[PDB]
Amino acid sequence: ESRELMSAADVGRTISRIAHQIIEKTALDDPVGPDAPRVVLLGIPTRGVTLANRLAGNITEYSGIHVGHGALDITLYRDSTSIPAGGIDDALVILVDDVLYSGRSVRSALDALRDVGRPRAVQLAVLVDRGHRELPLRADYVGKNVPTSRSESVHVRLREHDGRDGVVISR
Amino acid sequence: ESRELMSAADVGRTISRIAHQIIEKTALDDPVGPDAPRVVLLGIPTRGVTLANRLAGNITEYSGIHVGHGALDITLYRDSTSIPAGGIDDALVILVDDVLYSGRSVRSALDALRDVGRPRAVQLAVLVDRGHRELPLRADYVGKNVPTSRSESVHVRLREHDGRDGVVISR
Amino acid sequence: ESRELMSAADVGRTISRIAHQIIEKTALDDPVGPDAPRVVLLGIPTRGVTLANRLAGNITEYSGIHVGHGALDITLYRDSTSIPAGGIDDALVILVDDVLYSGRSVRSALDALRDVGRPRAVQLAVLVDRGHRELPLRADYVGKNVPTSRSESVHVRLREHDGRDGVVISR
Amino acid sequence: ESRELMSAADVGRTISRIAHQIIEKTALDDPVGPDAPRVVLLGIPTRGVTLANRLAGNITEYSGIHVGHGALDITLYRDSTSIPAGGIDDALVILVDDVLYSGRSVRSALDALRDVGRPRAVQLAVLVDRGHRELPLRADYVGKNVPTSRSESVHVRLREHDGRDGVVISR
Amino acid sequence: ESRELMSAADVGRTISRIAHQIIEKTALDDPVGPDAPRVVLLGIPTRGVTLANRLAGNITEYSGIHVGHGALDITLYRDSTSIPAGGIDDALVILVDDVLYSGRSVRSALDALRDVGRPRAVQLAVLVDRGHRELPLRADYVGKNVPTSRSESVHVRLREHDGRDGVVISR
Amino acid sequence: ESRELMSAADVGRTISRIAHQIIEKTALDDPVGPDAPRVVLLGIPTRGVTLANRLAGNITEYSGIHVGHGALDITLYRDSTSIPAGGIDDALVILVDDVLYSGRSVRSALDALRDVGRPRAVQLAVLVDRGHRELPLRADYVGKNVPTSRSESVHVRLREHDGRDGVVISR
Ligand SMILES: O=c1[nH]cc(F)c(=O)[nH]1
Ligand SMILES: O=c1[nH]cc(F)c(=O)[nH]1
Ligand SMILES: O=c1[nH]cc(F)c(=O)[nH]1
Repeated sequence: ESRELMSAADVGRTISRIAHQIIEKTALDDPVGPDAPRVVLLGIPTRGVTLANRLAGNITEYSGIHVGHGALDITLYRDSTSIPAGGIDDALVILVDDVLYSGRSVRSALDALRDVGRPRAVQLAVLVDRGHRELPLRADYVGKNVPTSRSESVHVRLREHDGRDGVVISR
Repeated sequence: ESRELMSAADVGRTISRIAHQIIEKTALDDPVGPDAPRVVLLGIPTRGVTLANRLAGNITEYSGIHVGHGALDITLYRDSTSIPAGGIDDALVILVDDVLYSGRSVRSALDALRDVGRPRAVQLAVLVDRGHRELPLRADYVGKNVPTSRSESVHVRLREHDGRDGVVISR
Repeated sequence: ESRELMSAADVGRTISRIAHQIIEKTALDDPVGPDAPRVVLLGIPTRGVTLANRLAGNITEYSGIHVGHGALDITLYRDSTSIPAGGIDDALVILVDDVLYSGRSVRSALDALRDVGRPRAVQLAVLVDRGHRELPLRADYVGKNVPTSRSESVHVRLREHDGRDGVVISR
Repeated sequence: ESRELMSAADVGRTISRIAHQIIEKTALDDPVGPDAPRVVLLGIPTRGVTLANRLAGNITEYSGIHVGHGALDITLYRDSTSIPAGGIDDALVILVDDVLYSGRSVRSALDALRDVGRPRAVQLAVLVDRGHRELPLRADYVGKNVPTSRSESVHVRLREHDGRDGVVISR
Repeated sequence: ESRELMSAADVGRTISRIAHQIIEKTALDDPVGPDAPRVVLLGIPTRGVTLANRLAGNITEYSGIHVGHGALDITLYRDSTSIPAGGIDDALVILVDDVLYSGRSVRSALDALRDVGRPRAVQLAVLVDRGHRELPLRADYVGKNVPTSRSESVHVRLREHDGRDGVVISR
Repeated sequence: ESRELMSAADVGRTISRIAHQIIEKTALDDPVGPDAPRVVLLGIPTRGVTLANRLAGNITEYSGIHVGHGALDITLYRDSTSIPAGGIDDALVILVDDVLYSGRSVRSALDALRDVGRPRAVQLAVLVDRGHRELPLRADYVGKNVPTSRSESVHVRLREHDGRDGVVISR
């Protein structure tokens, strides 16, 4: 059994709001001072990459600033990577995924990240937080908090990846 | 120069509340069973270890449950560990520290923790969150959120370690 | 399904009786002379440790004597150890577990013990003997002899560990 | 001061009774089945070997079944081995010694035994238990329980080994 | 022969005095800082470790301060080590032994200690100074100065080790 | 700024007293022997060497005995050496320095010494002890104990090294 949690319009509005939170919180709009570092969005393959790419698109549309974005493979970090020109050294890296659950993927991403470089800081953006974290990891940007039973599943859908925008829950 | 954020009485009341939050959230009080894992408090040296010991004491006094507690040395995980007998495999491990700052100490603790065993989940408790995180790490239990400038310093004082309970800020 | 072998009151009366047997059999309350060894309780994780801790407490209450007690990790002795101050050399060590079955856990304890020191003697106390030994090992103190089939399971519950006292058998 | 605890006739009656206990308890004359494994008697050198050999003779005389028997050297297991064809894997091994005292020799046999194979279970048979065990080890078959002071000695004599059957105590 | 230098009551009163000297001299009661460093007691195996543990208990009882305490093996430093979590860097380490003689054991401890970390300072506490030093090493805390000949031996007894507290001299 | 702690006459009187203490304590003028080892003074470069040399002269003047004396370089022993004919094996070695402070130089000397030979024993003589030791090292001969703040400096002057005898303190 399945049900719609977010419509295509819902996801659009939320992704847009997330993009503006990012702009607000990083001030990427400003002349990048000493204490205001360049932003890089790295998505967790593969739908996380889709989300990071769209966020990058939105931010460019709203601010005129082109933020670097890529992908961070975590296959070899569980108990192809693509980094923008300029790397991540002393940058603000925003890890991006579609769903935050136990948090174990994000920890893998943190591990993977240090084989790449040394960011000034790392943030996390997700479309959905479905709870039941198993590590003290939290998203800095959350599209929607979706309370779930352990037996339920949350399914994020993005146009470029799955054919439609939407979020569905099933049991 | 210097000023008091928490009195000894403040620290006492706050620690007692955290202990009850832990009891509430883990339900260590009711008969264990399949769905309630044993809880282990691991402190980050040294005041985190002090705080962990006090929390364990408080928890036993309020619930009658003896929680395992120890210390997690993180020296070889930056830039001797003490785990209660029976280990931490499939336990709910709560990392304990006095101050949450950048979060890098907590990350080191997670790394050290992974060379020790495989917990069911890991939570984090701190007396003070002074902001300025550089990782997407957040405490599940927080004594007090203390806004600070980077130039300021937070000094937690615990009786078993410093002769008195209290939290002071300096510049 | 499930059935009760011992009520909480049962467990209390029995643990108290065991405590007094130990005191009687070791004469630990008498003025320790040259030829009368100090008693050390080492529990096998985890409920054996709970049981060892409670017994030590009981012994102090009934005799005023504080016996050293700790835990003996046997994980690397099958397929962190905690030894009280003064160690176990020339001591009378009482291994404590909740259930005696095949006896292999106890034999592992004997192996683990031999990497710790050389006691004068080793005894064994258990809450329940459910039979079916596969080694010539027997307990010196037994809470209750419970005949069981190979298909049954024995579940000991102790207050400090599980919130309640009791022993149940299931099939 | 010397004194006789058991006459030759005593030893004879007692060894014969043990043989029948073994036959009864292992049902070795019945068809070897899942819960009825082949029996192997291994004596501890050297008089234990004599006793194991006698028991095998008696068992054959009473049941017509020839049980495998040999010796288990424990020299390299303290603080020449001879195994019957078919080994001891999944067998019921009965360790045999003349006197059970501290229990340390038997523990050595247990250690020595696992460098030989994996028995289904291990039992222990001794002619005399003189008490004062220093380990939680007990014999499954005991010829005679002989109370002794720490200063007394128990001496087993078997004909094939010493020239007579008998048991003597000295101080 | 043998003779008593200190009674159990003597040892208790003296150990208590040492504990207060340590508290006074380190100002352990005051907040850990530059002029009051964190204290760690490291005992020399084996009775030195027990004594360190006893001192820690006393200090806790008198001051409420829980001092780290452990053991420093000096086997590999002549002609099992246990360090509390957080190590000894910039700590005040107090080496503890039962008897100071030639001073060679203490020097080995000093060597072993720098393979562990870099303390702010190192002090020494002993129950007995038996004279005859062969190095310019002296204890900062001394229980009793006992004049002895080269042919005499001093035997310290601690309850957790020997059942009683006491100091005897023999020839 | 500065003030005089010891006049040239003071230093002369003190150095003379130290020489006689050495003679008294080592009995170097007596017919040597098994339990009376030859004395060797080794100074720490450079003013310590001057003091050792002056002491040797005094001892010779007062006793007629010529003690071997030299220098012990400690440059390679932190964080030209000259050893008298006959070496230091089984000798009584007296390390000599002008000022004893933290004691870290003296420990280096003990380390430097083990690369030279094996003395029967090692003593230490200094003109001034200004306190603030960071190790359990003490001088066996002390010219003068000078209480000082950590912010002060102690300056020893010897004629052969600096043109005059004296001790001055500055802040
Ligand atoms: O049902 C799903 N399968 C795989 C996915 F990645 C997802 O989001 N949802
Ligand atoms: O007196 C004895 N000597 C040797 C033995 F093996 C024994 O059992 N008794
Ligand atoms: O300035 C100084 N030079 C050399 C010294 F030995 C001293 O004490 N002070």
